[PDB]
Amino acid sequence: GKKVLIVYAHQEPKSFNGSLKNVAVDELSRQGCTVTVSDLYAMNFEPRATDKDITGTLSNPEVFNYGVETHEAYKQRSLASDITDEQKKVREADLVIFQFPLYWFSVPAILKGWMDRVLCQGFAFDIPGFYDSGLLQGKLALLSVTTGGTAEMYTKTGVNGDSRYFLWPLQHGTLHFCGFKVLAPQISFAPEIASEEERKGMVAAWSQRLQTIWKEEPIPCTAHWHF
Amino acid sequence: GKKVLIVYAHQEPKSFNGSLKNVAVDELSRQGCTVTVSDLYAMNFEPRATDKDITGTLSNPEVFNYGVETHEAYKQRSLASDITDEQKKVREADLVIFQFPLYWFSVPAILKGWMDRVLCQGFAFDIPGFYDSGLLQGKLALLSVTTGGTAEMYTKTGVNGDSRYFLWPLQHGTLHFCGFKVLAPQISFAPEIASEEERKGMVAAWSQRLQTIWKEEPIPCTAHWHFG
Ligand SMILES: Cc1cc2nc3c(=O)[nH]c(=O)nc-3n(C[C@H](O)[C@H](O)[C@H](O)COP(=O)(O)OP(=O)(O)OC[C@H]3O[C@@H](n4cnc5c(N)ncnc54)[C@H](O)[C@@H]3O)c2cc1C
Ligand SMILES: Cc1cc2nc3c(=O)[nH]c(=O)nc-3n(C[C@H](O)[C@H](O)[C@H](O)COP(=O)(O)OP(=O)(O)OC[C@H]3O[C@@H](n4cnc5c(N)ncnc54)[C@H](O)[C@@H]3O)c2cc1C
Ligand SMILES: COC(=O)Nc1ccc2[nH]c(I)c(CCNC(C)=O)c2c1
Ligand SMILES: COC(=O)Nc1ccc2[nH]c(I)c(CCNC(C)=O)c2c1
Ligand SMILES: [Zn+2]
Ligand SMILES: [Zn+2]
Repeated sequence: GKKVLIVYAHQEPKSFNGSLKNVAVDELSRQGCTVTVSDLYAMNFEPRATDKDITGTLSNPEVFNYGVETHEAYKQRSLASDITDEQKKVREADLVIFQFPLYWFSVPAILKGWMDRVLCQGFAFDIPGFYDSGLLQGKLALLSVTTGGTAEMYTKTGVNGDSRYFLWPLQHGTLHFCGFKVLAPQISFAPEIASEEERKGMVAAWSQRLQTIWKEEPIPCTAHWHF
Repeated sequence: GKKVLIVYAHQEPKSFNGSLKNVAVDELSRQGCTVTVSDLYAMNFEPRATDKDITGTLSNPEVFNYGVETHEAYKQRSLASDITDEQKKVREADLVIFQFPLYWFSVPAILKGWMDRVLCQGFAFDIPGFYDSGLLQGKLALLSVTTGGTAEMYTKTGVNGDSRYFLWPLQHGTLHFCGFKVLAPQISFAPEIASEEERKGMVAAWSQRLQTIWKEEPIPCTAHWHFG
Protein backbone atom coordinates (compact mmCIF):
# COMPACT_ATOMS: atom_id res chain seq x y z
CA GLY A 1 0.00 0.00 0.00
CA LYS A 2 1.07 3.63 -0.22
CA LYS A 3 1.13 6.60 2.22
CA VAL A 4 0.21 10.08 1.02
CA LEU A 5 0.70 13.39 2.80
CA ILE A 6 -1.18 16.41 1.50
CA VAL A 7 0.24 19.73 2.76
CA TYR A 8 -2.58 22.20 2.20
CA ALA A 9 -2.40 26.01 2.50
CA HIS A 10 -5.72 27.75 2.04
CA GLN A 11 -7.84 29.69 4.53
CA GLU A 12 -11.26 28.61 3.22
CA PRO A 13 -12.71 25.07 3.12
CA LYS A 14 -15.18 26.08 0.29
CA SER A 15 -12.40 27.38 -1.94
CA PHE A 16 -11.25 25.91 -5.18
CA ASN A 17 -8.09 24.72 -3.38
CA GLY A 18 -10.37 23.20 -0.72
CA SER A 19 -12.11 21.22 -3.48
CA LEU A 20 -8.85 20.08 -4.99
CA LYS A 21 -7.64 18.83 -1.62
CA ASN A 22 -10.94 17.03 -0.96
CA VAL A 23 -10.91 15.33 -4.37
CA ALA A 24 -7.36 14.19 -3.66
CA VAL A 25 -8.44 12.78 -0.25
CA ASP A 26 -11.50 11.02 -1.81
CA GLU A 27 -9.65 9.52 -4.75
CA LEU A 28 -6.50 8.34 -2.93
CA SER A 29 -8.69 7.01 -0.09
CA ARG A 30 -10.89 5.16 -2.67
CA GLN A 31 -7.75 3.52 -4.06
CA GLY A 32 -6.86 2.19 -0.56
CA CYS A 33 -4.04 4.66 0.11
CA THR A 34 -3.12 5.83 3.57
CA VAL A 35 -3.88 9.58 3.61
CA THR A 36 -2.87 12.36 5.98
CA VAL A 37 -3.57 16.10 5.54
CA SER A 38 -1.64 18.96 7.13
CA ASP A 39 -4.10 21.85 6.94
CA LEU A 40 -1.63 24.60 7.81
CA TYR A 41 -4.10 27.39 8.42
CA ALA A 42 -6.37 25.16 10.60
CA MET A 43 -3.31 24.09 12.59
CA ASN A 44 -2.36 27.78 12.73
CA PHE A 45 1.10 26.50 11.65
CA GLU A 46 3.99 28.65 12.84
CA PRO A 47 5.92 29.90 9.77
CA ARG A 48 8.77 31.79 11.50
CA ALA A 49 12.24 30.23 11.98
CA THR A 50 13.03 31.19 15.59
CA ASP A 51 14.88 29.94 18.69
CA LYS A 52 11.49 28.66 19.88
CA ASP A 53 11.99 25.80 17.38
CA ILE A 54 14.53 24.34 19.82
CA THR A 55 13.28 22.96 23.13
CA GLY A 56 15.31 23.13 26.33
CA THR A 57 18.52 25.16 26.00
CA LEU A 58 20.45 26.29 22.93
CA SER A 59 23.78 24.98 21.63
CA ASN A 60 25.13 28.62 21.88
CA PRO A 61 22.79 31.18 23.57
CA GLU A 62 25.29 33.88 22.48
CA VAL A 63 25.05 34.10 18.69
CA PHE A 64 21.86 32.36 17.37
CA ASN A 65 22.45 30.52 14.06
CA TYR A 66 19.15 28.91 12.97
CA GLY A 67 20.61 26.38 10.50
CA VAL A 68 23.13 25.03 12.97
CA GLU A 69 20.88 25.00 16.06
CA THR A 70 18.15 23.11 14.22
CA HIS A 71 20.65 20.62 12.73
CA GLU A 72 22.01 19.90 16.22
CA ALA A 73 18.44 19.88 17.65
CA TYR A 74 17.33 17.32 15.05
CA LYS A 75 20.28 14.95 15.72
CA GLN A 76 19.57 15.15 19.44
CA ARG A 77 15.74 14.90 19.17
CA SER A 78 15.30 18.44 20.61
CA LEU A 79 13.04 20.15 17.99
CA ALA A 80 9.63 21.65 18.80
CA SER A 81 6.87 19.10 18.36
CA ASP A 82 5.01 20.85 15.52
CA ILE A 83 8.18 20.29 13.47
CA THR A 84 8.81 16.69 14.59
CA ASP A 85 5.12 15.82 13.92
CA GLU A 86 5.47 17.10 10.32
CA GLN A 87 8.76 15.23 9.82
CA LYS A 88 7.13 12.01 11.02
CA LYS A 89 4.37 12.43 8.40
CA VAL A 90 6.97 13.24 5.74
CA ARG A 91 9.31 10.39 6.72
CA GLU A 92 6.47 7.86 6.35
CA ALA A 93 4.98 9.34 3.21
CA ASP A 94 5.56 7.87 -0.31
CA LEU A 95 4.03 10.90 -2.01
CA VAL A 96 3.80 14.49 -0.73
CA ILE A 97 1.27 16.67 -2.47
CA PHE A 98 1.42 20.45 -1.87
CA GLN A 99 -1.88 22.16 -2.45
CA PHE A 100 -1.74 25.97 -2.53
CA PRO A 101 -2.72 29.17 -4.37
CA LEU A 102 0.27 30.83 -6.03
CA TYR A 103 1.30 33.89 -3.96
CA TRP A 104 3.90 36.12 -5.62
CA PHE A 105 5.16 33.40 -8.02
CA SER A 106 5.65 31.18 -4.92
CA VAL A 107 3.95 29.42 -1.96
CA PRO A 108 1.98 31.31 0.71
CA ALA A 109 4.24 32.33 3.62
CA ILE A 110 2.60 29.73 5.89
CA LEU A 111 3.72 26.98 3.48
CA LYS A 112 7.10 28.70 3.01
CA GLY A 113 7.48 28.32 6.80
CA TRP A 114 6.62 24.62 6.75
CA MET A 115 9.47 24.14 4.22
CA ASP A 116 11.83 26.43 6.18
CA ARG A 117 11.13 24.70 9.51
CA VAL A 118 10.35 21.06 8.64
CA LEU A 119 12.94 20.33 5.94
CA CYS A 120 15.89 20.92 8.31
CA GLN A 121 19.49 19.77 8.04
CA GLY A 122 19.78 16.20 9.26
CA PHE A 123 16.24 15.39 8.10
CA ALA A 124 15.84 16.50 4.51
CA PHE A 125 19.48 16.83 3.43
CA ASP A 126 23.10 16.96 4.54
CA ILE A 127 26.54 17.57 2.92
CA PRO A 128 26.54 13.98 1.40
CA GLY A 129 22.83 14.10 0.42
CA PHE A 130 22.14 17.26 -1.65
CA TYR A 131 19.99 16.81 -4.79
CA ASP A 132 20.12 13.21 -6.10
CA SER A 133 21.02 11.49 -2.77
CA GLY A 134 19.03 13.97 -0.65
CA LEU A 135 17.84 12.16 2.50
CA LEU A 136 14.27 11.98 1.18
CA GLN A 137 15.28 9.97 -1.92
CA GLY A 138 12.65 7.45 -2.96
CA LYS A 139 9.73 9.79 -2.22
CA LEU A 140 7.52 11.43 -4.80
CA ALA A 141 6.48 15.10 -4.57
CA LEU A 142 3.91 17.03 -6.53
CA LEU A 143 2.84 20.66 -6.60
CA SER A 144 -0.85 21.32 -7.18
CA VAL A 145 -1.05 25.07 -7.70
CA THR A 146 -3.92 27.40 -8.49
CA THR A 147 -3.31 30.84 -10.12
CA GLY A 148 -5.00 34.20 -10.53
CA GLY A 149 -3.47 34.55 -14.01
CA THR A 150 -4.69 32.60 -17.10
CA ALA A 151 -2.56 30.02 -18.99
CA GLU A 152 -1.96 32.52 -21.85
CA MET A 153 -0.31 35.06 -19.45
CA TYR A 154 2.03 32.25 -18.30
CA THR A 155 3.73 31.63 -21.70
CA LYS A 156 7.38 32.18 -22.80
CA THR A 157 6.64 35.57 -24.34
CA GLY A 158 3.72 36.59 -22.09
CA VAL A 159 4.05 39.19 -19.29
CA ASN A 160 4.46 36.59 -16.49
CA GLY A 161 6.94 34.43 -18.41
CA ASP A 162 6.62 30.64 -18.46
CA SER A 163 5.06 28.67 -15.56
CA ARG A 164 8.22 26.60 -15.32
CA TYR A 165 10.22 29.73 -14.42
CA PHE A 166 8.53 30.13 -11.03
CA LEU A 167 8.64 26.36 -10.32
CA TRP A 168 12.39 26.35 -10.23
CA PRO A 169 12.92 27.39 -6.59
CA LEU A 170 10.22 24.95 -5.45
CA GLN A 171 10.85 21.92 -7.70
CA HIS A 172 14.63 22.16 -8.01
CA GLY A 173 15.82 24.41 -5.18
CA THR A 174 13.57 22.65 -2.66
CA LEU A 175 12.05 19.31 -3.73
CA HIS A 176 14.93 18.00 -5.88
CA PHE A 177 17.49 19.27 -3.37
CA CYS A 178 15.87 17.08 -0.71
CA GLY A 179 15.94 13.89 -2.77
CA PHE A 180 12.39 13.97 -4.11
CA LYS A 181 11.48 12.71 -7.50
CA VAL A 182 9.16 15.42 -8.74
CA LEU A 183 5.99 14.76 -10.70
CA ALA A 184 4.70 17.21 -13.33
CA PRO A 185 3.02 20.10 -11.53
CA GLN A 186 -0.71 20.24 -11.63
CA ILE A 187 -1.67 23.81 -12.48
CA SER A 188 -5.27 24.89 -12.38
CA PHE A 189 -5.05 28.26 -14.16
CA ALA A 190 -7.27 31.14 -13.05
CA PRO A 191 -10.26 29.37 -11.44
CA GLU A 192 -11.92 32.62 -10.28
CA ILE A 193 -12.62 33.61 -13.90
CA ALA A 194 -13.24 30.13 -15.38
CA SER A 195 -16.85 28.97 -15.87
CA GLU A 196 -18.51 26.56 -13.45
CA GLU A 197 -17.93 23.89 -16.13
CA GLU A 198 -14.24 24.68 -16.69
CA ARG A 199 -13.92 24.51 -12.90
CA LYS A 200 -15.65 21.13 -12.79
CA GLY A 201 -13.33 20.15 -15.65
CA MET A 202 -10.17 21.10 -13.72
CA VAL A 203 -11.30 19.34 -10.55
CA ALA A 204 -12.18 16.16 -12.51
CA ALA A 205 -8.89 16.31 -14.43
CA TRP A 206 -7.14 16.26 -11.01
CA SER A 207 -9.25 13.34 -9.80
CA GLN A 208 -8.71 11.56 -13.12
CA ARG A 209 -5.01 12.29 -12.88
CA LEU A 210 -4.73 10.87 -9.31
CA GLN A 211 -6.19 7.58 -10.59
CA THR A 212 -2.91 6.72 -12.35
CA ILE A 213 -0.59 8.85 -10.25
CA TRP A 214 1.60 5.83 -9.27
CA LYS A 215 2.20 4.93 -12.94
CA GLU A 216 3.68 8.40 -13.60
CA GLU A 217 7.25 9.14 -14.60
CA PRO A 218 9.15 11.77 -12.53
CA ILE A 219 10.07 14.88 -14.55
CA PRO A 220 13.73 15.51 -15.35
CA CYS A 221 14.33 18.20 -12.75
CA THR A 222 16.89 20.29 -14.61
CA ALA A 223 17.73 23.79 -15.78
CA HIS A 224 16.69 22.77 -19.34
CA TRP A 225 13.28 21.39 -18.30
CA HIS A 226 12.46 24.67 -16.48
CA PHE A 227 14.21 27.02 -18.93
CA GLY B 1 17.07 64.09 0.00
CA LYS B 2 15.89 60.50 -0.19
CA LYS B 3 14.02 58.06 2.02
CA VAL B 4 15.18 54.46 2.35
CA LEU B 5 13.34 51.53 3.97
CA ILE B 6 15.34 48.45 4.78
CA VAL B 7 13.20 45.32 5.30
CA TYR B 8 15.49 43.09 7.30
CA ALA B 9 14.87 39.37 7.96
CA HIS B 10 17.49 37.80 10.24
CA GLN B 11 17.15 36.53 13.82
CA GLU B 12 20.66 37.45 14.97
CA PRO B 13 22.00 41.04 15.18
CA LYS B 14 25.60 39.75 15.15
CA SER B 15 25.06 37.83 11.92
CA PHE B 16 26.55 38.65 8.54
CA ASN B 17 23.09 39.91 7.51
CA GLY B 18 23.03 42.06 10.65
CA SER B 19 26.36 43.55 9.50
CA LEU B 20 25.16 44.18 5.95
CA LYS B 21 22.10 45.93 7.44
CA ASN B 22 24.18 48.08 9.80
CA VAL B 23 26.60 49.20 7.12
CA ALA B 24 23.62 50.23 4.96
CA VAL B 25 22.08 52.26 7.78
CA ASP B 26 25.49 53.86 8.53
CA GLU B 27 26.31 54.61 4.93
CA LEU B 28 22.94 56.03 3.83
CA SER B 29 22.66 57.88 7.14
CA ARG B 30 26.14 59.40 6.54
CA GLN B 31 24.89 60.50 3.09
CA GLY B 32 22.12 62.43 4.87
CA CYS B 33 19.37 60.03 3.68
CA THR B 34 16.33 59.30 5.81
CA VAL B 35 16.54 55.65 6.86
CA THR B 36 13.93 53.26 8.36
CA VAL B 37 14.42 49.59 9.25
CA SER B 38 11.63 47.01 9.53
CA ASP B 39 13.38 44.32 11.55
CA LEU B 40 10.81 41.63 10.93
CA TYR B 41 11.87 39.08 13.58
CA ALA B 42 12.20 41.74 16.29
CA MET B 43 8.76 43.05 15.43
CA ASN B 44 7.56 39.40 15.60
CA PHE B 45 6.05 40.22 12.24
CA GLU B 46 2.96 38.13 11.39
CA PRO B 47 3.45 36.23 8.11
CA ARG B 48 0.12 34.38 7.81
CA ALA B 49 -2.49 35.84 5.48
CA THR B 50 -5.63 35.31 7.57
CA ASP B 51 -9.04 36.94 8.06
CA LYS B 52 -7.53 38.60 11.12
CA ASP B 53 -6.02 41.09 8.59
CA ILE B 54 -9.45 42.67 8.03
CA THR B 55 -11.24 44.45 10.91
CA GLY B 56 -14.44 45.63 9.13
CA THR B 57 -17.43 43.66 7.82
CA LEU B 58 -16.24 41.11 5.25
CA SER B 59 -17.40 41.55 1.67
CA ASN B 60 -18.38 37.89 1.32
CA PRO B 61 -18.46 36.38 4.82
CA GLU B 62 -19.79 33.02 3.43
CA VAL B 63 -16.59 32.27 1.46
CA PHE B 64 -13.35 33.98 2.57
CA ASN B 65 -11.13 35.07 -0.33
CA TYR B 66 -7.99 36.71 1.07
CA GLY B 67 -7.13 38.91 -1.94
CA VAL B 68 -10.74 40.09 -2.48
CA GLU B 69 -11.17 40.88 1.20
CA THR B 70 -7.84 42.72 1.59
CA HIS B 71 -8.40 44.79 -1.58
CA GLU B 72 -11.74 45.89 -0.07
CA ALA B 73 -10.35 46.48 3.39
CA TYR B 74 -7.55 48.58 1.84
CA LYS B 75 -10.01 50.91 0.06
CA GLN B 76 -12.10 51.00 3.26
CA ARG B 77 -9.12 51.51 5.65
CA SER B 78 -10.08 48.45 7.61
CA LEU B 79 -6.79 46.52 7.32
CA ALA B 80 -4.90 45.51 10.46
CA SER B 81 -2.49 48.23 11.54
CA ASP B 82 0.73 46.17 11.32
CA ILE B 83 -0.03 46.04 7.59
CA THR B 84 -0.89 49.74 7.20
CA ASP B 85 2.21 50.69 9.24
CA GLU B 86 4.40 48.91 6.63
CA GLN B 87 2.51 50.47 3.75
CA LYS B 88 3.23 53.94 5.08
CA LYS B 89 7.00 53.16 5.14
CA VAL B 90 6.85 51.84 1.61
CA ARG B 91 4.68 54.73 0.35
CA GLU B 92 7.15 57.29 1.66
CA ALA B 93 10.25 55.35 0.59
CA ASP B 94 12.30 56.16 -2.53
CA LEU B 95 14.36 52.99 -2.21
CA VAL B 96 13.49 49.68 -0.51
CA ILE B 97 16.33 47.32 0.26
CA PHE B 98 15.51 43.75 1.33
CA GLN B 99 18.17 42.18 3.47
CA PHE B 100 17.92 38.43 4.01
CA PRO B 101 19.57 34.96 3.89
CA LEU B 102 18.37 32.91 0.98
CA TYR B 103 15.99 30.21 2.31
CA TRP B 104 15.06 27.51 -0.17
CA PHE B 105 15.97 29.61 -3.20
CA SER B 106 13.78 32.41 -1.83
CA VAL B 107 13.10 34.72 1.09
CA PRO B 108 12.55 33.52 4.69
CA ALA B 109 8.85 32.95 5.41
CA ILE B 110 8.59 36.00 7.69
CA LEU B 111 9.60 38.12 4.72
CA LYS B 112 7.36 36.18 2.32
CA GLY B 113 4.52 37.09 4.68
CA TRP B 114 5.51 40.74 4.50
CA MET B 115 5.19 40.52 0.68
CA ASP B 116 1.94 38.55 0.94
CA ARG B 117 0.28 40.89 3.42
CA VAL B 118 1.75 44.37 2.76
CA LEU B 119 1.73 44.39 -1.07
CA CYS B 120 -2.04 44.15 -1.38
CA GLN B 121 -4.30 44.98 -4.30
CA GLY B 122 -5.21 48.64 -4.26
CA PHE B 123 -1.90 49.54 -2.64
CA ALA B 124 0.95 47.92 -4.65
CA PHE B 125 -0.86 46.99 -7.88
CA ASP B 126 -4.28 46.88 -9.42
CA ILE B 127 -5.93 44.71 -12.09
CA PRO B 128 -5.14 46.41 -14.43
CA GLY B 129 -2.12 48.44 -13.23
CA PHE B 130 0.85 46.14 -12.81
CA TYR B 131 4.39 45.72 -14.13
CA ASP B 132 5.28 49.07 -15.77
CA SER B 133 1.85 50.34 -14.60
CA GLY B 134 2.25 48.98 -11.03
CA LEU B 135 1.22 51.46 -8.37
CA LEU B 136 4.66 51.69 -6.79
CA GLN B 137 6.17 53.06 -10.05
CA GLY B 138 9.04 55.45 -9.42
CA LYS B 139 10.40 53.53 -6.45
CA LEU B 140 13.62 51.62 -6.46
CA ALA B 141 14.08 48.17 -4.92
CA LEU B 142 17.20 46.14 -4.26
CA LEU B 143 17.66 42.58 -3.05
CA SER B 144 20.64 42.04 -0.79
CA VAL B 145 20.90 38.30 -0.40
CA THR B 146 23.33 36.09 1.47
CA THR B 147 23.82 32.42 0.48
CA GLY B 148 25.12 29.17 1.99
CA GLY B 149 26.24 28.01 -1.51
CA THR B 150 29.37 29.36 -3.21
CA ALA B 151 29.45 31.53 -6.34
CA GLU B 152 30.83 28.49 -8.28
CA MET B 153 27.82 26.33 -7.25
CA TYR B 154 25.49 29.10 -8.44
CA THR B 155 26.49 28.96 -12.15
CA LYS B 156 24.76 28.10 -15.44
CA THR B 157 26.46 24.65 -15.36
CA GLY B 158 26.70 24.41 -11.52
CA VAL B 159 24.41 22.25 -9.31
CA ASN B 160 22.29 25.16 -8.10
CA GLY B 161 22.11 26.73 -11.60
CA ASP B 162 22.72 30.47 -12.10
CA SER B 163 21.86 32.70 -9.10
CA ARG B 164 19.64 34.80 -11.40
CA TYR B 165 17.18 31.91 -11.87
CA PHE B 166 16.04 32.20 -8.21
CA LEU B 167 15.70 36.00 -8.47
CA TRP B 168 12.87 35.74 -10.96
CA PRO B 169 9.89 35.31 -8.57
CA LEU B 170 11.20 38.15 -6.37
CA GLN B 171 12.54 40.65 -8.93
CA HIS B 172 9.98 40.14 -11.72
CA GLY B 173 7.02 38.40 -10.16
CA THR B 174 6.89 40.67 -7.12
CA LEU B 175 8.91 43.89 -7.37
CA HIS B 176 8.58 44.66 -11.15
CA PHE B 177 4.93 43.58 -10.96
CA CYS B 178 4.30 46.27 -8.29
CA GLY B 179 6.05 48.86 -10.49
CA PHE B 180 9.48 49.09 -8.81
CA LYS B 181 12.60 49.74 -10.83
CA VAL B 182 14.79 46.86 -9.70
CA LEU B 183 18.47 47.60 -9.00
CA ALA B 184 21.08 44.90 -9.56
CA PRO B 185 20.96 42.40 -6.70
CA GLN B 186 23.71 42.38 -4.12
CA ILE B 187 24.66 38.78 -3.56
CA SER B 188 27.05 37.89 -0.82
CA PHE B 189 28.04 34.25 -1.48
CA ALA B 190 28.76 31.75 1.26
CA PRO B 191 29.92 34.00 4.14
CA GLU B 192 30.15 30.98 6.49
CA ILE B 193 32.77 29.38 4.20
CA ALA B 194 34.62 32.61 3.32
CA SER B 195 37.67 33.74 5.37
CA GLU B 196 37.71 36.73 7.73
CA GLU B 197 39.33 38.93 5.03
CA GLU B 198 36.83 37.76 2.41
CA ARG B 199 33.86 38.56 4.67
CA LYS B 200 35.25 42.01 5.47
CA GLY B 201 35.74 42.40 1.75
CA MET B 202 32.06 41.55 1.12
CA VAL B 203 30.90 44.02 3.83
CA ALA B 204 33.10 46.81 2.39
CA ALA B 205 31.96 46.04 -1.19
CA TRP B 206 28.30 46.62 -0.10
CA SER B 207 29.27 49.76 1.80
CA GLN B 208 31.25 50.98 -1.24
CA ARG B 209 28.37 50.26 -3.63
CA LEU B 210 25.91 52.22 -1.48
CA GLN B 211 28.03 55.37 -1.95
CA THR B 212 27.01 55.56 -5.61
CA ILE B 213 23.58 53.87 -5.33
CA TRP B 214 21.54 56.89 -6.55
CA LYS B 215 23.62 57.03 -9.75
CA GLU B 216 22.73 53.41 -10.70
CA GLU B 217 20.23 52.45 -13.38
CA PRO B 218 17.79 49.59 -12.89
CA ILE B 219 18.29 46.15 -14.50
CA PRO B 220 16.13 45.26 -17.48
CA CYS B 221 13.87 43.00 -15.44
CA THR B 222 13.15 40.51 -18.21
CA ALA B 223 13.16 36.81 -18.98
CA HIS B 224 16.37 37.37 -21.01
CA TRP B 225 18.25 39.06 -18.11
CA HIS B 226 17.27 36.26 -15.74
CA PHE B 227 17.56 33.22 -18.02
CA GLY B 228 19.31 34.30 -21.24
C1 LIG C 1 -1.10 37.63 -1.65
C2 LIG C 1 -1.52 37.08 -3.00
C3 LIG C 1 -0.53 36.89 -3.96
C4 LIG C 1 -0.88 36.36 -5.21
N1 LIG C 1 0.09 36.19 -6.19
C5 LIG C 1 -0.25 35.64 -7.40
C6 LIG C 1 0.71 35.43 -8.39
O1 LIG C 1 1.91 35.69 -8.23
N2 LIG C 1 0.30 34.93 -9.59
C7 LIG C 1 -1.02 34.61 -9.84
O2 LIG C 1 -1.34 34.14 -10.92
N3 LIG C 1 -1.97 34.81 -8.90
C8 LIG C 1 -1.58 35.32 -7.67
N4 LIG C 1 -2.55 35.50 -6.71
C9 LIG C 1 -3.98 35.11 -7.02
C10 LIG C 1 -4.19 33.67 -6.49
O3 LIG C 1 -3.11 32.80 -6.86
C11 LIG C 1 -5.56 33.14 -6.92
O4 LIG C 1 -6.52 34.03 -6.36
C12 LIG C 1 -5.81 31.71 -6.43
O5 LIG C 1 -4.83 30.80 -6.92
C13 LIG C 1 -7.25 31.20 -6.69
O6 LIG C 1 -7.47 29.99 -5.96
P1 LIG C 1 -8.64 29.87 -4.84
O7 LIG C 1 -8.73 28.45 -4.33
O8 LIG C 1 -8.50 30.85 -3.69
O9 LIG C 1 -9.89 30.26 -5.78
P2 LIG C 1 -11.40 30.43 -5.27
O10 LIG C 1 -11.78 31.89 -5.41
O11 LIG C 1 -11.62 29.96 -3.86
O12 LIG C 1 -12.20 29.57 -6.35
C14 LIG C 1 -12.72 30.12 -7.55
C15 LIG C 1 -14.19 29.75 -7.61
O13 LIG C 1 -14.35 28.34 -7.66
C16 LIG C 1 -15.36 27.94 -6.75
N5 LIG C 1 -15.22 26.52 -6.36
C17 LIG C 1 -14.76 25.94 -5.20
N6 LIG C 1 -14.83 24.59 -5.34
C18 LIG C 1 -15.34 24.30 -6.56
C19 LIG C 1 -15.65 23.11 -7.24
N7 LIG C 1 -15.48 21.92 -6.69
N8 LIG C 1 -16.18 23.18 -8.51
C20 LIG C 1 -16.41 24.39 -9.12
N9 LIG C 1 -16.12 25.56 -8.45
C21 LIG C 1 -15.59 25.51 -7.20
C22 LIG C 1 -15.32 28.93 -5.62
O14 LIG C 1 -16.55 28.95 -4.93
C23 LIG C 1 -14.98 30.20 -6.38
O15 LIG C 1 -16.15 30.83 -6.84
C24 LIG C 1 -2.21 36.01 -5.48
C25 LIG C 1 -3.20 36.20 -4.53
C26 LIG C 1 -2.85 36.73 -3.29
C27 LIG C 1 -3.96 36.89 -2.28
C1 LIG D 1 15.94 27.21 6.26
C2 LIG D 1 17.22 27.54 5.53
C3 LIG D 1 17.20 27.44 4.13
C4 LIG D 1 18.34 27.74 3.41
N1 LIG D 1 18.30 27.66 2.04
C5 LIG D 1 19.40 27.96 1.30
C6 LIG D 1 19.33 27.88 -0.09
O1 LIG D 1 18.27 27.56 -0.64
N2 LIG D 1 20.45 28.15 -0.84
C7 LIG D 1 21.63 28.53 -0.21
O2 LIG D 1 22.65 28.80 -0.87
N3 LIG D 1 21.69 28.62 1.15
C8 LIG D 1 20.57 28.34 1.92
N4 LIG D 1 20.64 28.42 3.29
C9 LIG D 1 21.92 28.85 3.94
C10 LIG D 1 21.75 30.35 4.32
O3 LIG D 1 21.35 31.20 3.22
C11 LIG D 1 23.03 30.86 4.93
O4 LIG D 1 23.25 30.10 6.10
C12 LIG D 1 23.02 32.38 5.18
O5 LIG D 1 22.83 33.10 3.97
C13 LIG D 1 24.29 32.95 5.79
O6 LIG D 1 23.99 34.24 6.28
P1 LIG D 1 24.18 34.65 7.82
O7 LIG D 1 24.05 36.12 8.11
O8 LIG D 1 23.30 33.86 8.76
O9 LIG D 1 25.71 34.17 8.04
P2 LIG D 1 26.48 34.16 9.45
O10 LIG D 1 26.53 32.72 9.95
O11 LIG D 1 25.91 35.09 10.47
O12 LIG D 1 27.90 34.71 8.95
C14 LIG D 1 29.00 33.87 8.76
C15 LIG D 1 30.17 34.49 9.52
O13 LIG D 1 30.30 35.88 9.22
C16 LIG D 1 30.68 36.54 10.41
N5 LIG D 1 30.40 37.98 10.40
C17 LIG D 1 29.27 38.63 10.84
N6 LIG D 1 29.44 39.96 10.66
C18 LIG D 1 30.67 40.17 10.12
C19 LIG D 1 31.35 41.33 9.72
N7 LIG D 1 30.96 42.53 10.14
N8 LIG D 1 32.62 41.22 9.18
C20 LIG D 1 33.22 39.98 9.04
N9 LIG D 1 32.53 38.84 9.43
C21 LIG D 1 31.28 38.93 9.96
C22 LIG D 1 29.88 35.83 11.47
O14 LIG D 1 30.46 36.02 12.72
C23 LIG D 1 29.98 34.39 11.03
O15 LIG D 1 31.12 33.80 11.59
C24 LIG D 1 19.51 28.13 4.05
C25 LIG D 1 19.55 28.20 5.44
C26 LIG D 1 18.41 27.91 6.18
C27 LIG D 1 18.52 28.03 7.69
C1 LIG E 1 21.84 24.18 8.14
O1 LIG E 1 21.51 25.25 7.24
C2 LIG E 1 20.56 25.00 6.16
O2 LIG E 1 19.42 24.67 6.42
N1 LIG E 1 21.04 25.21 4.95
C3 LIG E 1 20.53 24.98 3.72
C4 LIG E 1 19.23 24.61 3.32
C5 LIG E 1 18.89 24.42 1.96
C6 LIG E 1 19.87 24.65 0.97
N2 LIG E 1 19.93 24.59 -0.41
C7 LIG E 1 21.20 24.92 -0.73
I1 LIG E 1 22.11 25.02 -2.64
C8 LIG E 1 22.11 25.24 0.35
C9 LIG E 1 23.57 25.64 0.32
C10 LIG E 1 24.37 24.55 1.03
N3 LIG E 1 25.58 25.09 1.58
C11 LIG E 1 26.75 24.73 1.09
C12 LIG E 1 26.71 24.17 -0.29
O3 LIG E 1 27.79 24.86 1.71
C13 LIG E 1 21.22 25.04 1.47
C14 LIG E 1 21.51 25.21 2.78
C1 LIG F 1 -6.97 38.55 -5.66
O1 LIG F 1 -6.01 39.57 -5.32
C2 LIG F 1 -4.57 39.38 -5.51
O2 LIG F 1 -3.82 39.75 -4.63
N1 LIG F 1 -4.14 38.82 -6.63
C3 LIG F 1 -2.87 38.83 -7.12
C4 LIG F 1 -1.66 39.19 -6.48
C5 LIG F 1 -0.39 39.15 -7.14
C6 LIG F 1 -0.31 38.73 -8.48
N2 LIG F 1 0.68 38.54 -9.43
C7 LIG F 1 0.05 38.12 -10.56
I1 LIG F 1 0.82 37.63 -12.51
C8 LIG F 1 -1.39 37.97 -10.46
C9 LIG F 1 -2.38 37.54 -11.51
C10 LIG F 1 -3.29 38.74 -11.70
N3 LIG F 1 -4.54 38.37 -12.34
C11 LIG F 1 -4.84 38.68 -13.60
C12 LIG F 1 -3.94 39.62 -14.36
O3 LIG F 1 -5.83 38.21 -14.14
C13 LIG F 1 -1.62 38.38 -9.09
C14 LIG F 1 -2.83 38.43 -8.44
ZN1 LIG G 1 16.16 19.74 -10.11
ZN1 LIG H 1 10.70 41.96 -14.61
